[PDB]
Amino acid sequence: QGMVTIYLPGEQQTLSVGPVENVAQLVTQPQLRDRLWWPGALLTDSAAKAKALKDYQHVMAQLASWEAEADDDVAATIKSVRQQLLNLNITGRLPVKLDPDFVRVDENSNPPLVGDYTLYTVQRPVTITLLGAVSGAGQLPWLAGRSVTDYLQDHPRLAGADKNNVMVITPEGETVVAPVALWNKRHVEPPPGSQLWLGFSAHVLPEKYADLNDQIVSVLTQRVPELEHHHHHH
Repeated sequence: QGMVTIYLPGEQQTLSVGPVENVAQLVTQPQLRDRLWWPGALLTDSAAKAKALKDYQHVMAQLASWEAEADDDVAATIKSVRQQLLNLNITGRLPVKLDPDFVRVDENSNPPLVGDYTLYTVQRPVTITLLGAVSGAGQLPWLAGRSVTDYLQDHPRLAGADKNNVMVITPEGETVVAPVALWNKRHVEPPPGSQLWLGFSAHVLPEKYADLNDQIVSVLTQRVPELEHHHHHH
């Protein structure tokens, strides 16, 4: 059965839960259920971390190789994206839905827990994170009612940016496509703590790096930006 080490927000105190048989049992434990901000909670284990690290290093290596081969304007955009991604702390993340209030359909929607796990937690943020081929990347104040296109009014796009869409990645790791052109306009308001990823245009991406947007998104769905708490590294 599963043993879970829980890091409370700030990562300076832990709780221990287990043995637990499955996710539903974990999130309903009396010391957790009504205490944690579940959407931002991040469950992981050694295997998920190892895979995420491999995937991340692959993304960074592709970005470097492409940078060397690209036009100079595109290369400068790639360099910026690379720098935004350089200091991710890779934890991996299991794709389980933690919220106690979710309606679970199908037996497999309550995953068994076997072995050791780590649960990282955060409080609901008051910012969102903007990343990618966009100027002024970083944390932005979250504002009630503001759409993705509203946020982008103050963030010019960089050479080689996707002209059509932003990816919204919620704190749970779910992704929503957010149109940002006139022709495909669709109003989308990202919730507190989301990441907004603006990727590379299909036109600029060479075929050998075709999967690169999806690979980056997959990296981002496995991280919770606030966790980056570190003292002696960036």
